Amino acid sequence: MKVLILEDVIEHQVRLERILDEISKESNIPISYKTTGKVREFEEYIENNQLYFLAIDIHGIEKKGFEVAQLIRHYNPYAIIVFITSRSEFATLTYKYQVSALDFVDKDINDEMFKKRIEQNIFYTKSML
Amino acid sequence: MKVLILEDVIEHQVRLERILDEISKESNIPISYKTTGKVREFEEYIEQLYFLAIDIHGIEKKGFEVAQLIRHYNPYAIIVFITSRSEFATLTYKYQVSALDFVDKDINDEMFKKRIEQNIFYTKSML
Repeated sequence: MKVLILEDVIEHQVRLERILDEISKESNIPISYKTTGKVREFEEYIENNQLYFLAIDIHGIEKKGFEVAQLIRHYNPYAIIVFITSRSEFATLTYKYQVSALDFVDKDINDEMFKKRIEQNIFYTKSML
Repeated sequence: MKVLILEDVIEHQVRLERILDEISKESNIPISYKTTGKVREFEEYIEQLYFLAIDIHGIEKKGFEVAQLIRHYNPYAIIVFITSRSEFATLTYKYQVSALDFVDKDINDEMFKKRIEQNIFYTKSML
């Protein structure tokens, strides 16, 4: 498959990339990802699908991932959005921005369930193909 | 655009109902719909829209596993939850269901009516 990631924090964007390599190899299914913390570069991958891992509080701007999530939802209606953030209280807010948020996963949690809740977000996708 | 409603409660399945007609008229939009209180015949309608309740008939978390069914047969679809269960809002993510909204039903008819327009106008924009 192929994954698009929006994380401007390296520590937080390298934690994920390790999880994805574990899962792909543990599950024996390929995975390719692109990663950035540059919004306009991210949109270059939509300007000219399918699984999207988005952070929210980006570059001093909280609720930025929400904004880009709308943008993605515009270009691809049936795209998959997964929210990853340290901002707990945004679990409610995903509805406001009218995004079909498959998942909203907190990052301030133990490494073990962390890797698990991602497999779900991928078992979902393979099934959807 | 057709609408599918899943509410077991009469005084609540008509609150939303009349709103649909208003909007349908107020914004001049054709809105067709069929509503039921039982899950079993809801499946017939499948196997645009969904307004599933959750704590359906004495058993909570039911509307969740129904939307999960809709999602399998209809991945394309738009799903809206409407409950008094204001603590299930964080749950929707768990049931692998990409819902559009989650409406705490126990709100005033002013704000309540508003909230439904978003979903309808969303669909309107999505077609």
